[PDB]
Amino acid sequence: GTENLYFQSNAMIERLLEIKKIRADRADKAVQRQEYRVANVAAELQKAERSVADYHVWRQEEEERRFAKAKQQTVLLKELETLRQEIALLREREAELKQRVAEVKVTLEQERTLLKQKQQEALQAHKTKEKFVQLQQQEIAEQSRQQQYQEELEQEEFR
Repeated sequence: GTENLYFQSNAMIERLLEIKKIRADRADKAVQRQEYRVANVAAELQKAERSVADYHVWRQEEEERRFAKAKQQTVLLKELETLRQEIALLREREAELKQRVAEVKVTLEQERTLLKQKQQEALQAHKTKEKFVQLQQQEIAEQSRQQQYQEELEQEEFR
């Protein structure tokens, strides 16, 4: 009947601790999911690089074929310019492909940066959980120390 405040103290603490454990798990899971996002973007990067590498080879060839046709045929002006536009389009497509790689690389350093923040939060969530684990052990130590002292006095009610 008070100190029955230790029954409350300990329940408030257990519940707080449970909340902090829950926040720590959530923090860990946020990391795991973030590791997935990183791996996923890296895979996309890998594909994007493969695409430019491949395209680049055709683009060079396709461009040389068109310069050759234009040189080795005294072709008329608008065909000469249709060939120059084809080249432009071929090059724009490569530019788009190189742009995608750049964009994905930025995305990847951004995901890695977020992973880093998530890890920082997970670490803090864990430091906080442990802190509440200690508070709990202390609260139980006090309650325990209290309960013993009473008992040592109760012995003076018998022998």
